[PDB]
Amino acid sequence: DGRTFVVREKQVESAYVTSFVLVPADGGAVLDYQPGQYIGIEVTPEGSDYREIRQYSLSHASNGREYRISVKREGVGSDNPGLVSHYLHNNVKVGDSVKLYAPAGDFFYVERERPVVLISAGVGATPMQAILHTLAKQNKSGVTYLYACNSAKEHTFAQETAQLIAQQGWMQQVWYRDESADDVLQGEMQLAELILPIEDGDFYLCGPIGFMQYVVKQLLALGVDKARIHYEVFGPH
Amino acid sequence: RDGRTFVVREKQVESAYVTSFVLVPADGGAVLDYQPGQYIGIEVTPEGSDYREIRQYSLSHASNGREYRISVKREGVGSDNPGLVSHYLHNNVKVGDSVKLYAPAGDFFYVERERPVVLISAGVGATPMQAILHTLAKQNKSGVTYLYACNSAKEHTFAQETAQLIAQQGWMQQVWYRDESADDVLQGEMQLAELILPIEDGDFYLCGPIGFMQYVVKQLLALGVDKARIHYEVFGP
Ligand SMILES: Cc1cc2nc3c(=O)[nH]c(=O)nc-3n(C[C@H](O)[C@H](O)[C@H](O)COP(=O)(O)OP(=O)(O)OC[C@H]3O[C@@H](n4cnc5c(N)ncnc54)[C@H](O)[C@@H]3O)c2cc1C
Ligand SMILES: Cc1cc2nc3c(=O)[nH]c(=O)nc-3n(C[C@H](O)[C@H](O)[C@H](O)COP(=O)(O)OP(=O)(O)OC[C@H]3O[C@@H](n4cnc5c(N)ncnc54)[C@H](O)[C@@H]3O)c2cc1C
Ligand SMILES: [Cl-]
Ligand SMILES: [Cl-]
Ligand SMILES: [Cl-]
Ligand SMILES: [Cl-]
Ligand SMILES: [Cl-]
Repeated sequence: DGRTFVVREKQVESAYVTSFVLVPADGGAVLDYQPGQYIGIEVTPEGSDYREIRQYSLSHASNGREYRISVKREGVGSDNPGLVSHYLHNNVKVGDSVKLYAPAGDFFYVERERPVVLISAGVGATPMQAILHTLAKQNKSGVTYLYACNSAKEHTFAQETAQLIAQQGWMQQVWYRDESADDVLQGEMQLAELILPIEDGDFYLCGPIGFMQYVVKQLLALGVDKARIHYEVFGPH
Repeated sequence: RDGRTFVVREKQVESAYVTSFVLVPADGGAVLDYQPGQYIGIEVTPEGSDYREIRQYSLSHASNGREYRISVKREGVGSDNPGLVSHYLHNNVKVGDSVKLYAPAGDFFYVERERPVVLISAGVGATPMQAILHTLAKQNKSGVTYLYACNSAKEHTFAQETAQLIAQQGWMQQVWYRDESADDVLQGEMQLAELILPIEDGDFYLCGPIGFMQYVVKQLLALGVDKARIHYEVFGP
């Protein structure tokens, strides 16, 4: 069964986000993909009669050996705690297996030899992470990384991203909505007071719709043509 | 005073409530040696930011002079008083973040006596036992039995890592789940009477909450184990 993958690592990325490194158990194989794309993960949650399938963006660069995805605990401390995300967080240990369906998706980086801007918030960072590592392996110049999250504790991939930015000589800017920090802006992401490649860059977007629709209308306005704005949605939320 | 600044290199989920932290000195250079079974101290200042808090955490890997791993149970989940330091570490201390760490100490640790070795623990009691397993693996020790009790599959700390060691070293293990059955585990309380064990010659090392400790020590004595061959450390609650 080529779908059977085992969890080799389970890393906490932030307060609500945990990563899973997955490898074939039963003779499957790690297929190539473009950064931005997703795989389907199938598990059978506790109590539940049924198998359940959810999509998760690859969060690292394609290497043919292992996949990484990064899962937000959805609906935490709420009326309806997300079914698959909680099961993954609470029950799927290193050494446990899941069934996995091959990479696919309409959203992915395309090399156009132009500047690149990655913008995300919250768990929308996941496909941006795959793109960052890919660009890093390609020694792409002209990369800007713009990221928003509620606070330091929800700052997903903070260290990993910072090392990459410094190593490749890129630039980044982070906003914490709910508190202040050094080199961090406080509040919602504000894109007027900083240097962006508006005329020629490609702008890649991923986050809650509210966060995005805001910034999608914002770039249309700033002169960027819609053909240069690319975005992913984790469903209609 | 505080001891010394370390940085979280890795944050791995071990089970539903236990998360490991791999810590390296912010200095660089060697960290103090220790005996498997000993603990370090962690000190932080929780989001209720008045005072610092210090807690003992057991080393859960073999000593190697370069980094420390500890494994921390989220205490008091679902209670009126979720444990301050454990929740702070789980929720706020990310990879790349730093903590203050005190040097290894403690009177409970493995001593080579060329006897068969029994390791017995429950829940997070497994943490120092993990340092001991790794040390004995390194030393090619033969005649090791690992006995472990936890509530269920989702709380089965180090399940994969321990299975691998055992499969690599030719050792023996038995696992008990208090609240459910599973393939090749016993359901219920750890009962020793019917196990093949080196009662006359073995060293018995025990770690876990006091109630479990009292329960196991009474069984050991009734079976005929000399008190001088029972070594133990209590932490709970
Ligand atoms: C292309 C794609 C990529 C994705 N990538 C990622 C990723 O990288 N990381 C990641 O963590 N998640 C990602 N998701 C979201 C993921 O697929 C799941 O929908 C999510 O994990 C929730 O599933 P669940 O079973 O936990 O919650 P469910 O039990 O299915 O539903 C949770 C509850 O909240 C509402 N809800 C349902 N889905 C969502 C949602 N996605 N967001 C907010 N509220 C919701 C529902 O009405 C439901 O009542 C992606 C989704 C898509 C389509
Ligand atoms: C030698 C040794 C080794 C140890 N090794 C480990 C290890 O490897 N891993 C590990 O996870 N832990 C270990 N511990 C235990 C650990 O040091 C902590 O005691 C534990 O993490 C709890 O700390 P906390 O700050 O999270 O909880 P605390 O906040 O100290 O709470 C302690 C208990 O008191 C209750 N409580 C707190 N406040 C109140 C209040 N206002 N009213 C009523 N009740 C309250 C809490 O619910 C909790 O049950 C070890 C302890 C010792 C002595
Ligand atoms: Cl989010
Ligand atoms: Cl919110
Ligand atoms: Cl820090
Ligand atoms: Cl001695
Ligand atoms: Cl138990």
